[PDB]
Amino acid sequence: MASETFEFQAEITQLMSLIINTVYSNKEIFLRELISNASDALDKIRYKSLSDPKQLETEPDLFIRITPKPEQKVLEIRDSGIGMTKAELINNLGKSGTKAFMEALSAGADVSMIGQFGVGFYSLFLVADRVQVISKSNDDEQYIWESNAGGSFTVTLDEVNERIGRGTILRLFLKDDQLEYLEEKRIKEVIKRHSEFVAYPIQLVVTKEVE
Amino acid sequence: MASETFEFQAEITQLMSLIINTVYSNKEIFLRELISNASDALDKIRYKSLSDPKQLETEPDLFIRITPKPEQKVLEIRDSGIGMTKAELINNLGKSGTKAFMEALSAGADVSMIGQFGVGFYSLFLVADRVQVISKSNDDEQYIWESNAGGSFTVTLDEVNERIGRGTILRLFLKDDQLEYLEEKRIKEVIKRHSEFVAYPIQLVVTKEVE
Ligand SMILES: O=C1NCC/C=C/CCC[C@@H](C(=O)NCc2ccccc2)C(=O)Cc2c(Cl)c(O)cc(O)c21
Ligand SMILES: O=C1NCC/C=C/CCC[C@@H](C(=O)NCc2ccccc2)C(=O)Cc2c(Cl)c(O)cc(O)c21
Repeated sequence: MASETFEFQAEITQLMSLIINTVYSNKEIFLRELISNASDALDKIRYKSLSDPKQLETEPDLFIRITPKPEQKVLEIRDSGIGMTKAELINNLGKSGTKAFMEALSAGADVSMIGQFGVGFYSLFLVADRVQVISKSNDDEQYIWESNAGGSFTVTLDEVNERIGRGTILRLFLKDDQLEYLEEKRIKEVIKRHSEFVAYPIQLVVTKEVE
Repeated sequence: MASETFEFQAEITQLMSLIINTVYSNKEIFLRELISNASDALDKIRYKSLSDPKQLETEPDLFIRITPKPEQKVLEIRDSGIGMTKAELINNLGKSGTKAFMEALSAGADVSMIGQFGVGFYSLFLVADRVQVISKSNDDEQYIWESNAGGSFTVTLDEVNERIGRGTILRLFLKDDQLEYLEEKRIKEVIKRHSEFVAYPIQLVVTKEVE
């Protein structure tokens, strides 16, 4: 099952290198950005369902779900939002609040403004050196978008991951010095601090040994 | 991706109908049987690794993991044991401690003896009317074995489930009147009662809303 490869627009590669290498000390804000994007995608599928309730049937429950996978150094953020088709994955993450945000950064803006420029997605490279976006839109098959902060990304039909009824999984491959965010206490703390007003249940998946 | 279909040996179909329809009141013993089978598979991969440690590299951690999926009425029991190939799935579950166990039942034996006759796997039909066995052996690709208590089962190359490094997932589709076993308290209780001496960590995956 072959993967297709695509090149990032110049201003994206720049931003991503301008973030994976940063020594900025408030790295935890990535989670607010991802939760926000999730909330948005949920809003869209819900708004859409107003004039077509059948859209919900692929996944009746509207939720945000966070799943640490410590043994893999992975953190997953899932939502049952509207999702993205193959074309949307290729196009959407391929533009500029970018150049303008980079300019604000140069002038001393705090990285946390990133979401204001509509490019908060890339805040994930604060804690991760690699990401897979797994997405299922009602209008397409499930696909995997993958990037390692480099200049190119891949898109591949998904034949290896669990079936999403509908929506998106952000699978973050955390940096060796950020395993921090695999911990339940740490995670809940970050959520309480920046995501107080979310209209959708935020679920935490925790694995505990029975003793 | 086509599924292959196979017919059960006569004495298996019988046993399975002789269990899905039973009014036996101590249904919880299914979990002990499945945990035991898991422990066995872990023993085997560990014993095997004695003369070939590389066998462990597909999944270094040896564990039993229980994951309720309430919204799907599903309970999953996973282990990182030795797993089963396509041929093993077709053959292994296709024989008789069977006929002998059925005879013991007719005479008044308790269903809990089932494991003594080497057919404890089928105790799952006490709480489930459908099961998928998802398995990954180091020697084959990942496959799905599926049965609905009928006379035939299917085997299909797995292109829809999460990747198992190595081992087996029993995915139980619980009966409407047995959702019971999706609850953390209920589950831990059953484990403590019948699986005190398990050499491997038994993990429980619990999903909780952040509030
Ligand atoms: O699935 C998602 N969005 C719903 C469809 C609407 C998209 C509108 C524009 C925002 C969207 C986006 O930036 N997509 C481009 C993109 C494509 C591939 C990878 C990353 C980003 C977008 O936010 C994609 C997205 C992200 Cl980044 C997320 O963390 C969670 C999500 O549910 C989604
Ligand atoms: O993967 C498993 N076993 C390791 C390989 C050794 C098998 C030895 C014989 C027991 C085995 C078995 O009954 N297999 C036949 C079978 C084939 C297909 C579906 C169900 C059962 C067997 O117990 C398969 C098995 C079950 Cl049922 C389970 O609940 C958990 C498991 O890890 C395994």
